[PDB]
Amino acid sequence: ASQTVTIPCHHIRLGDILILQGRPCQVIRISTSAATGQHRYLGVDLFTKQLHEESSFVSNPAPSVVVQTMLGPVFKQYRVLDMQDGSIVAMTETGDVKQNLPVIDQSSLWNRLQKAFESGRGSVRVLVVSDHGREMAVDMKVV
Repeated sequence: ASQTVTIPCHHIRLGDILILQGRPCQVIRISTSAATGQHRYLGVDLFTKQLHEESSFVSNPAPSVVVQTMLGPVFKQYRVLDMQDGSIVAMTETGDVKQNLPVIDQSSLWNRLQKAFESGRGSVRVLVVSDHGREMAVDMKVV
């Protein structure tokens, strides 16, 4: 399962990727539980596209400190060596080659990647989520 970071709930917005029920999910709705007052997150699984919901974790790490948090995935950043048929050849920081790295069909990433890739390949990075063995490019950056 994906490595994670803890995100304060005040810093979570629609479109952020959270772990919901153990699954990396794009947040599509943020609401407050009437029963508990806590934030509830409705999200779309990046891989399966199924809906998942999870409420915030309330913790009390110190006197008068009440924290509502969620987990987000730790993104990896890969270089793009080539693009072929909806997948890319990516390279990790240590030179490990991923031949068939899926690109998520989300927010026109493939077209944005293609565009950025045609006008300087070396500066194109993909942000990659790695869940339960599976990896996928879910965003891109230019260095």
